[PDB]
Amino acid sequence: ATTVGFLSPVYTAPAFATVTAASYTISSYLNPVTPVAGGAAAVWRIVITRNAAVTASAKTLTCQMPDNGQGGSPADVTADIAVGGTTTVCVFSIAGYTTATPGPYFATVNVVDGAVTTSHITKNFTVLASGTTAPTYAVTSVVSPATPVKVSTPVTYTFTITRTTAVPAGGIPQPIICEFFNGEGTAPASAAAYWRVSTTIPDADTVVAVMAPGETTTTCTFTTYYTTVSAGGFTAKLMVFGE
Amino acid sequence: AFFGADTGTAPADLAAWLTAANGAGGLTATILPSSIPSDIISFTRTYAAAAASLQGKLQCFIGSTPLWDPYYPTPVFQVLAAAPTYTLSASVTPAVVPVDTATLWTYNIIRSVPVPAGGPSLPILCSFWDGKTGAAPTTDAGWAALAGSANGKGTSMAPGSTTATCSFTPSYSTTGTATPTLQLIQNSFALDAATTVGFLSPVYTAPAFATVTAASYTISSYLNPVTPVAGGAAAVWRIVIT
Amino acid sequence: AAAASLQGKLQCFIGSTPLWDPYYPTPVFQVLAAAPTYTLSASVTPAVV
Ligand SMILES: *[C@@H]1O[C@H](CO)[C@@H](O)[C@H](O)[C@H]1NC(C)=O
Ligand SMILES: [Ca+2]
Repeated sequence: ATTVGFLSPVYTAPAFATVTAASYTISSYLNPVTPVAGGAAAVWRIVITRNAAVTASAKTLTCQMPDNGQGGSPADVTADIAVGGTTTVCVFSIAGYTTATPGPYFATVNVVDGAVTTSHITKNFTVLASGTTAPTYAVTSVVSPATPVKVSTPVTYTFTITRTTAVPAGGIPQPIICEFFNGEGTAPASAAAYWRVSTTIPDADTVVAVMAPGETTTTCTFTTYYTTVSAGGFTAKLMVFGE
Repeated sequence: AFFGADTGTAPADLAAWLTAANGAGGLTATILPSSIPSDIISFTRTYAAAAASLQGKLQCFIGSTPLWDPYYPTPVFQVLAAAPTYTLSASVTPAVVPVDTATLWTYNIIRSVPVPAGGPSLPILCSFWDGKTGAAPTTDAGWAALAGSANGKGTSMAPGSTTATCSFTPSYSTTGTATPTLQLIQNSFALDAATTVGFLSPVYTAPAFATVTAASYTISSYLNPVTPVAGGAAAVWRIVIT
Repeated sequence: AAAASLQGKLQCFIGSTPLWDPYYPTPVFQVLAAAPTYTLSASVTPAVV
């Protein structure tokens, strides 16, 4: 109460500060790289990363998908970005794929936060005709040190993943994630429960790989140690999640 | 004569342009002997519409000879519903300077509406008064009279970009506080001083000021005979002050 | 007063028991003729953020 200001005029700098806008980085992919005409439903996943972080709120972004690349417009998607987070995801579920238009096909996705519209032009993709099978995947395993091993002995697993049909050459990558369960832990549940929570994505249990536009084969490599003795067991299990 | 997007339609016949120019809508220009340019021609057109850009056409006859084959299309221009708003901001990198020293006074300008994308740039003359010198101009005529003679300067809005940057270097002479002011006036080639009208009815003054500090001196002594004798030579102390 | 730096004396007691033997001298202070002013300059290294 009793303190007295040293300077009567409140100071203002001889210059200013320019607080610019925050840009946006949009990247999108379709989970089935080669969807069938009515064989299943395709769910486009559209990730968006902000320029900077948030301050005591959860940013609401809106995703417009006016064009399918073949004629159609489903409802928009509302997404939220955490208080400290910078990235968020929109999901667009459509199943009515037709091979009427010759192809190759592409889409455009608009993202708005403060009424500023930022468009993203999707890469090309292809759709099979009705009645044909969806190209599945196959996985084989090779262990480097080979059985029998001991406790705390280095053990390397290599999972070779192939697709029955090559990824379309028009250009779209497939982000796959190998999640490997050692056979030592608490025996996790079915694959729906295999998606555990990881701190850093290139860790000893989760690995992220990318299937290139023109390829059909890849591999994911783990190198782990073992802790307890077991005669006749320790079956290494694996799953792939496309994200 | 001329027709810019104002009333009716263009005279789709060349002789129609001829009879329009020969009447009241025409105007005469004189080119004197041994001279390249013509005198300034001025038309006035009222707009009751709004919205996007427009493109007019001129036609010009010398002894019924038509310059330019169909017409001369004028540059892209746009009519607006509301007057565009100019905002300003100011900076000094040498915030405190001594007397007789250069100081960098920078301004950034933001326009409400963008410069027409298909049209030309927007040239504007900025007139800057440091605040320590004379009483400065008060009217727009005086503001536009501040030409490039170390006091005014012409900058340009890029077509489609709503930003401007301008700079001046006032070197104050007297100590204390000097607050500058700045005025923006469209710097076209037909920029008149009698009928100039500024964009900023309140002449923007930088909220801060410039501080001028007294000039210090350095002083160094030396004397000619480093071992003087008593009564034989007079000591000469040469003192130098910078 | 005016001119050079000055000093004061502060002496305390508890039931006639004296704190500090002669006194406790105060820190050096100077009395001014007029209120001094402060000249301030400001800067930003990332002028655009
Ligand atoms: C996607 O499809 C269009 C239509 O034929 C094609 O012209 C274009 O080159 C493709 N996109 C690529 C691979 O750049
Ligand atoms: Ca994990």
